[PDB]
Amino acid sequence: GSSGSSGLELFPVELEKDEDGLGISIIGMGVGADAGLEKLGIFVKTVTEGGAAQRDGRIQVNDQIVEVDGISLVGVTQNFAATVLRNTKGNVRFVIGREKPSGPSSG
Repeated sequence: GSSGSSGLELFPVELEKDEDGLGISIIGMGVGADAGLEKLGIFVKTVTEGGAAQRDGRIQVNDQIVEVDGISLVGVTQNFAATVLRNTKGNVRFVIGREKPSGPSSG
């Protein structure tokens, strides 16, 4: 049983580009950095007040775009992610990763 524990809520989120594309910000972070085995994590720095991602409500700030329109934004430098978000078109499928629960909770 080698090391490994990946339990994140990966769900596809459709977004329709607007006069100003999506209208969301991303941040370049280093997830699980193991010297050189680090996996850059593209997170949502913020969401434009009244943007495509905002209006939607689905995508939130601090979110993690694991994938986009199928493109993987894992272990990739912001640049890459930036490029993707720049490649995106009208409709874009953002697969955010939310922390799943673990145990029975009341209300």
